[PDB]
Amino acid sequence: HWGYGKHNGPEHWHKDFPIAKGERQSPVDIDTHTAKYDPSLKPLSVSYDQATSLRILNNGHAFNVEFDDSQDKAVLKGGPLDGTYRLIQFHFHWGSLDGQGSEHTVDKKKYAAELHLVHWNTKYGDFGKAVQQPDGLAVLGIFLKVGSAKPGLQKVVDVLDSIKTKGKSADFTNFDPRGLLPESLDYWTYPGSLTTPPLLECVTWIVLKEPISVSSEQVLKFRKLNFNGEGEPEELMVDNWRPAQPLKNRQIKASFK
Ligand SMILES: NS(=O)(=O)c1ccc(NCc2ccc(B(O)O)cc2)cc1
Ligand SMILES: NS(=O)(=O)c1ccc(NCc2ccc(B(O)O)cc2)cc1
Ligand SMILES: [Zn+2]
Repeated sequence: HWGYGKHNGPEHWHKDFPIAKGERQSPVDIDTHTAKYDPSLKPLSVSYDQATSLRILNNGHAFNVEFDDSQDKAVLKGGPLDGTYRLIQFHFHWGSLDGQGSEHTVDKKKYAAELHLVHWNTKYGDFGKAVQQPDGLAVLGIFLKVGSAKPGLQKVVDVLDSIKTKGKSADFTNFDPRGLLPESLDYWTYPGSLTTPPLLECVTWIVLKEPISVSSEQVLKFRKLNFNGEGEPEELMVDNWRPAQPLKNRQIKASFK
């Protein structure tokens, strides 16, 4: 019953998921002036050439584009990481208006949306085991601003009318997630959590500095999705973001000067 309404939204989550008030929760605000350049950080290595997308699912919170994670087909390495992390799914968080929607913020600025490419450390064997570990996941976060269309997003936008309501899924083969990346792979990183219940503290966050641009029309189509199931009262899927959480005993690291 958690969600994003007044009665079940982020300020309520702690009642069922007490780690919501934990020591390494996400998202956070990234203060660009107080992030520390870390010369030990390596370039990201994003290897998505053999990615195999399978399906797109409206899960009642967002939509997930799911991948075949039974082999190292689409992996993230390098950066702050000391293992190989398989891509399992990506999804977005977005607003009702262009002035909100991102989870992370930058000098307190919200973006219109945020893309999360979710990867799990292969040494743990499955995603469910990985989320139990302090280094189980690596989530690659990418901000979306509204301006020119993102060509590589359009295939996603166009299928959304077929997964309008909670529990719908559709085929989604042969999608190339490389078309969602910005040019630069400069990033910030810090230890954090899942941003939805169960809010587990298992994520090495890697947030790219350079946003991608999407069109107003693309993000308008995100906002036509529904949180509800078919045959239930229509609740638009908008404002499915958790606000910034206390930084606590963390300093964010920058890959760039
Ligand atoms: N956030 S949580 O602690 O898991 C939680 C919060 C609320 C509830 N139940 C009450 C509730 C559930 C859903 C909605 B709604 O607008 O769709 C409103 C009220 C159940 C669990
Ligand atoms: N928004 S986010 O921090 O990227 C993010 C939030 C939640 C999730 N996964 C949610 C979740 C957690 C555990 C299991 B399981 O199989 O035990 C399945 C799904 C994945 C990413
Ligand atoms: Zn997310």
